[PDB]
Amino acid sequence: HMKTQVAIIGAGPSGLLLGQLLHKAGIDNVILERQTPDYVLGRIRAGVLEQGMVDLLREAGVDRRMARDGLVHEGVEIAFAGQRRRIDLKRLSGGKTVTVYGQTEVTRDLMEAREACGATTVYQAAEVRLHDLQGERPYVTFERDGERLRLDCDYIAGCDGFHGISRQSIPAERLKVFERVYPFGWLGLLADTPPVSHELIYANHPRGFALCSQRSATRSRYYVQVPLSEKVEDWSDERFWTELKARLPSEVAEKLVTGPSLEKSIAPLRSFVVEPMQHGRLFLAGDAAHIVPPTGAKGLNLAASDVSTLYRLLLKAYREGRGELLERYSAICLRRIWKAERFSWWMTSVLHRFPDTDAFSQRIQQTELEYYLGSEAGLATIAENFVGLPYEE
Amino acid sequence: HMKTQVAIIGAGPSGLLLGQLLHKAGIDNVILERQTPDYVLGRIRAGVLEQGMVDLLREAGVDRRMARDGLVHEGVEIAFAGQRRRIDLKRLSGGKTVTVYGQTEVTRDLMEAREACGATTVYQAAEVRLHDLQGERPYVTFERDGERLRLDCDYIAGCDGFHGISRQSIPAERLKVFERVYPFGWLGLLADTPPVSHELIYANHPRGFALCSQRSATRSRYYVQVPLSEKVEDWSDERFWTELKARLPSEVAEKLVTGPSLEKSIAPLRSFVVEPMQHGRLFLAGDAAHIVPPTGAKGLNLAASDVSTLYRLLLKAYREGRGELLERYSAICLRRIWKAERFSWWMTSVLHRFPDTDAFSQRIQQTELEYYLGSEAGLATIAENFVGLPYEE
Ligand SMILES: Cc1cc2nc3c(=O)[nH]c(=O)nc-3n(C[C@H](O)[C@H](O)[C@H](O)COP(=O)(O)OP(=O)(O)OC[C@H]3O[C@@H](n4cnc5c(N)ncnc54)[C@H](O)[C@@H]3O)c2cc1C
Ligand SMILES: Cc1cc2nc3c(=O)[nH]c(=O)nc-3n(C[C@H](O)[C@H](O)[C@H](O)COP(=O)(O)OP(=O)(O)OC[C@H]3O[C@@H](n4cnc5c(N)ncnc54)[C@H](O)[C@@H]3O)c2cc1C
Ligand SMILES: [Br-]
Ligand SMILES: [Br-]
Ligand SMILES: [Br-]
Ligand SMILES: [Br-]
Repeated sequence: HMKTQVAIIGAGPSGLLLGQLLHKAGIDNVILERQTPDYVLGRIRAGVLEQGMVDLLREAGVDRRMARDGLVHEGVEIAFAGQRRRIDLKRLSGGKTVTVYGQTEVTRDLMEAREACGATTVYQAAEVRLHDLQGERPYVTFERDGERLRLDCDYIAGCDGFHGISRQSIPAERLKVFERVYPFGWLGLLADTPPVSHELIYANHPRGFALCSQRSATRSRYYVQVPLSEKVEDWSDERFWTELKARLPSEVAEKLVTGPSLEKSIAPLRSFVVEPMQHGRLFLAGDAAHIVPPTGAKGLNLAASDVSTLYRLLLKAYREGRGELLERYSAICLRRIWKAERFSWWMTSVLHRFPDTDAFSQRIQQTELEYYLGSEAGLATIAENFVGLPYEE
Repeated sequence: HMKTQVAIIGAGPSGLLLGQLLHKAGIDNVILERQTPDYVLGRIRAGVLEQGMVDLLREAGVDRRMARDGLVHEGVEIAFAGQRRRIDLKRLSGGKTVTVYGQTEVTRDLMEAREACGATTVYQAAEVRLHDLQGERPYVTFERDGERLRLDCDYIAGCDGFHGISRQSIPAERLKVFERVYPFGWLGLLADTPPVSHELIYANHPRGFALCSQRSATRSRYYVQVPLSEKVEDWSDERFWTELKARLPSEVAEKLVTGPSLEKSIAPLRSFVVEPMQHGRLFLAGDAAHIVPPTGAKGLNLAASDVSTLYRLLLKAYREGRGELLERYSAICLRRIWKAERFSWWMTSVLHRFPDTDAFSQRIQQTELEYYLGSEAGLATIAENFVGLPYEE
């Protein structure tokens, strides 16, 4: 059998960041990933990092490229009802910012650091199964070139995202699920074009939501809301750019640099929370435990807060012999998760066009934007949520 | 024919306050009321006045009794999820308060002042009809002891509440209606008992909403949410008090002084806005134009802001010959109306038990309370809304 201290299922950002923090702390860990390295690196996903995530990447020793290439944002724009309003995040949050740096780059940075350090990752780990979670000697089985291997461990971190095995390794009756599926998705287009703005632009347009985001001075990420029936094959680059422009202020659409896509995909929008987030020696983190609609840019940032919490409780278990504190993992994480889920639901509700909206709902949506963007107190609630609420001790 | 400057339909608080402000300004006005004086005075309704309304009553010359008998509140309590949280309105609003003084007392105070001044009110004015609204010589017809009379005027103020004739005197195609009907009502009980708290208590309880309010040191007003099917005849005083106690913190229920009811009634909850709020020489004010669910305590307070605006535009029309400014009435009023409607909808949404709520909605409701009551910025948004946003110039 292989033997480690912490088995990690998934080499996405949750599992890589947990693994790097544990490795540097001298806690033995093994990542098992079903896909190949290139497959994982193909996923586009996050653009917007909270300071908590930036700081955890620095703590993991992986922040050199982010420090050169990351973009610090002090504000964000909401466009609605023919108005353009800047939220001064840095003023209204009491001096906090967010950092733009692609999830593909964070993942690459972690993968290069894990390889450099000589820590253990098994890619193409097929048919992962989890065993004996309520014992002192849990273990993982998997297949590698069709040979069945066993990994003995003390603890398992389920970092295997929404359709991982880890959440399905807990008896359903021990969990409560809280879910909302939104009646639209985001059509996303990544292009090697200069961004149309130095800051993000969220647009609530009568034709539907649009977002102007970015990865660098030379790479942009745009989205438009589409119905759930839509197929990415029916959206040429040309059709995408024409619809995006239709949804933006004419002075923004006029200056937009267009170009052929590097990636196009439709992402469903979902809110999902499980409670609790652990079972015996198994702890769930990131998308294995919870999903947010991307309007709030919180999923990778909540994976970061889960991993930080699990990392600090594991430090207590191994360095101080205080393994009983791991009982608190779910309660700590879920306080932060629910407030980020609330903010993500609010952003989704106020910025999108919903089918079968009545006249009162339309006016309430517009009034929500008018009040929140016209009040110092309202603007402060958006800013503190956008930069992220503090990590709990 | 009778002849006046401003015909006022309705001797509720909107029409009485407008009439008293105009009378004192030397603008001739006549109130036509379908009901008798005692009928109007029988309605219990509002407890909570914004400073804007307190100040308009002082401006109308009617504030002596309110000044002796009104109670100034600096805070309010929200009870939810076994927690009790005080909102410090005075701190968080930058020093504003609200005043508790019953609508029956405001109405009585205005009626006594109008009688003392010898201004014109016709009670039991039957079959009010409005004529020639797009001319220079609009008029009103009505019946008094079965005789049909005519009142000539320059302008008509429709202050005749939700089922008045005035909103039905405008062609439907000239109006847009924004409505929401909530799937519950408030069972209210007024009693000559000392209030259980010096401040209001809003309770979100698993059995449903409850509110502890007051009229004086010796008179209290309590509410519980009931389904729309409920009949006031099935709710004895005893049944009311038992359910109210079931919905309150045990330390509050233990100290509650109960007693026989002075009034019990079930009020439906509705959000309603018409746009615009005028047609030719006809201006709608208060419940004739808009309704809010009482969770926000805004209906009488928005009648006050409509009347203030109409009064100031009428001063410009008569004193300065600037009648064209009356064109702005609806736009001014509707900015304030929509933000109060938004806050009333929010309070209603976060404090009540809704039928057929799913698990995500229940957790989002609880998280909304946790976030808003645990953030300085969140608490500031509740406080500034509860005291009322500023009246527009
Ligand atoms: C359009 C979009 C935009 C977003 N923007 C942002 C943003 O700006 N900010 C933000 O904070 N978040 C954002 N997110 C959210 C963020 O990308 C996710 O929350 C993040 O990918 C979660 O990381 P994770 O490591 O928990 O899960 P994943 O990234 O899903 O990684 C899980 C890994 O587990 C592996 N795995 C699965 N099952 C098994 C198995 N049985 N055995 C072994 N391995 C397995 C998978 O192959 C995968 O590599 C966005 C997402 C989308 C789709
Ligand atoms: C349970 C409850 C609690 C509330 N609490 C508060 C609170 O704390 N704070 C707050 O701000 N508001 C509160 N309100 C709202 C407030 O009571 C109303 O907004 C207020 O009554 C509106 O005054 P109004 O003069 O516009 O209309 P009304 O009070 O309805 O007066 C209209 C008048 O017009 C007359 N009329 C009707 N039709 C005709 C006709 N055809 N011809 C002639 N006369 C006619 C009626 O008989 C009536 O006297 C509450 C209401 C309820 C039900
Ligand atoms: Br990316
Ligand atoms: Br997200
Ligand atoms: Br009253
Ligand atoms: Br009200």
